[PDB]
Amino acid sequence: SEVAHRFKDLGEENFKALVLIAFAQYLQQCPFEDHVKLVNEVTEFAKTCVADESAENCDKSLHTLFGDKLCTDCCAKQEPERNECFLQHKDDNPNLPRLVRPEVDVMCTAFHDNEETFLKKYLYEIARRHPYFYAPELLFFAKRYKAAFTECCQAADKAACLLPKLDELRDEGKASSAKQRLKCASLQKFGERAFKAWAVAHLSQRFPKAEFAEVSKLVTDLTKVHTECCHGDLLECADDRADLAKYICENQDSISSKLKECCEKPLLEKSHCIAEVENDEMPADLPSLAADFVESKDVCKNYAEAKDVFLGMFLYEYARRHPDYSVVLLLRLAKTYETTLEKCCAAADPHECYAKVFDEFKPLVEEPQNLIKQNCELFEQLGEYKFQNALLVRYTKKVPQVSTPTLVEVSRNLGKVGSKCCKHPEAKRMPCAEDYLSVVLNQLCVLHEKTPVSDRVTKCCTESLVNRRPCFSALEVDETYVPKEFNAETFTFHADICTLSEKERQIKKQTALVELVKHKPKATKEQLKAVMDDFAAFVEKCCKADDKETCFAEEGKKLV
Ligand SMILES: N[C@@H](Cc1cc(I)c(Oc2cc(I)c(O)c(I)c2)c(I)c1)C(=O)O
Ligand SMILES: N[C@@H](Cc1cc(I)c(Oc2cc(I)c(O)c(I)c2)c(I)c1)C(=O)O
Ligand SMILES: N[C@@H](Cc1cc(I)c(Oc2cc(I)c(O)c(I)c2)c(I)c1)C(=O)O
Ligand SMILES: N[C@@H](Cc1cc(I)c(Oc2cc(I)c(O)c(I)c2)c(I)c1)C(=O)O
Repeated sequence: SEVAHRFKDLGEENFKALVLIAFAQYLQQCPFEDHVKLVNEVTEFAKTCVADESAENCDKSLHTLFGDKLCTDCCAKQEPERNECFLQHKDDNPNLPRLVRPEVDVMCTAFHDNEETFLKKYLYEIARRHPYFYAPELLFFAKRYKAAFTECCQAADKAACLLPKLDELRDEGKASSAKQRLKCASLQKFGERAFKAWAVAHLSQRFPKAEFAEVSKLVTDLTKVHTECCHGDLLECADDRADLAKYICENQDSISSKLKECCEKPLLEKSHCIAEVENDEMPADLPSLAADFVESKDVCKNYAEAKDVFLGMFLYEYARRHPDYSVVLLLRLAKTYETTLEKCCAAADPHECYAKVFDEFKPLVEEPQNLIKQNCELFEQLGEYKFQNALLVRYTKKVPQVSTPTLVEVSRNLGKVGSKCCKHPEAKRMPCAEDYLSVVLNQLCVLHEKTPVSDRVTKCCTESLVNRRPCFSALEVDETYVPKEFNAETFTFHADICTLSEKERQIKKQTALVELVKHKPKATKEQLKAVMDDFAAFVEKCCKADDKETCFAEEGKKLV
């Protein structure tokens, strides 16, 4: 019995949580209460199978079981065409209501009145809004979330206790989700082989001391865990993750020095820890790379004889000695190495042909460096806000067809690269920046894929996972784009507009800025400022009240 197998390994609590998430991620619109039930029904059924492994229907597969329940066009199908359906219907941008937070005390009263339905609510909302969220990590969040309510709903200043914590959690959660989406997207759109090279590059950087054989073992298990969470097999994913978590800590020595701290803590805490671990120190006298990959005579022999291993070795070797290189950069290098061998080994004298292969990397290594240098200079200069506006303008000219909410969204996060990476030494900027940009550009890709409107986005997004950043960067202003006419509907007054926070204000102002650029593509940084200002002055004036609605309306109609 598979149900019981999992129930036994994860325990009832985690099992009930994981199953809830599984349902919330498959049916994002359904009411909270409805899901809960299904869980209860399913959780009980497992218990019986735990009792009688031979009980009725305990021989079923988790997908069949869960699917059937969910069905009480997708349902009218059968396994596995039926499950592929639910996956295929996950909405990365559901039309769900805003999930704002009530009044501190209002929540607490609920956190107390009924504590289990409270957390189930948490796991429920997050899961439905992020159908790809990493189940395990979400449990970790669930705890940290409950903690806050247990240490803040009982103290002097609570809204000054809780809130600050609730902030940091939504941010970490958003980063987590964005991170897992890249992983699922990597797998689904480019295959596991693409994901494996990627993970190989990442672990070789975090574990330079580790042996290639060890890193491979980790990547294989790691590939299995993510395929599962990405494909809905949450229960098995949580199970398999814990095994790996346990494995890593046991062989901790032959892997990384930084795992020591991680291993002492509880399951969830130590898994999150490993997931966040910093690069171990890099071994000293390491044999030059050229020796085995350029100078050797067996280069072509090994390529033919075992390309997959040989190339994996190349990635592993290069990555481990270059923590100063973004993983996508290394992947390009690996790709270049292969192309060069693909041609060279057919050539007359292979040794001469692939002899200067390191030469061809130089260009590929400098490109990311200069760019990172440039925007960090620009950042020290403009600051987060003014920086995002620079990007916002830049990217709206590249892909005008893309809707405003998304352009503002993506540009904002592209702007956070600066505050999140430039406060680092050269040696640690590229991996920070370029690998962070991969996450943000993937948000664009997945959000744009639900209703494509720009071939330029689609081409860059689908052509290669590794060239995305170069692809977007290289993009010139879309000239075929026809200016969006003026539509006052965008700025229709709304009471809330005058009583906005600094964050909310900037988003309105940035929305305005995109709408402006979309309307006058050929504007100047200067003439854009002018317009933004007059408008800013207008809104500020009209907010200084009297009859607000009239000023905005009266004076607005005048501007329009
Ligand atoms: N920028 C990437 C780099 C990165 C990728 C992987 I693959 C990885 O290995 C794990 C192991 C476990 I256990 C997890 O639960 C997770 I998530 C990732 C680690 I460490 C770092 C990221 O941080 O995603
Ligand atoms: N004033 C600078 C020009 C400059 C403007 C921007 I806006 C910028 O920021 C990005 C960030 C990303 I991410 C891209 O993909 C791209 I293209 C540009 C950078 I770096 C440089 C000079 O003259 O030196
Ligand atoms: N219709 C929206 C409300 C809304 C009104 C205005 I007027 C507006 O325009 C600006 C322009 C600048 I420049 C600012 O600094 C600010 I604040 C607002 C925007 I964007 C949105 C709703 O229904 O929610
Ligand atoms: N009189 C013109 C219409 C027009 C109205 C406005 I108000 C305006 O100014 C802004 C400012 C911001 I900020 C925006 O995001 C946008 I869109 C337009 C511009 I330029 C032109 C005609 O019909 O010929």
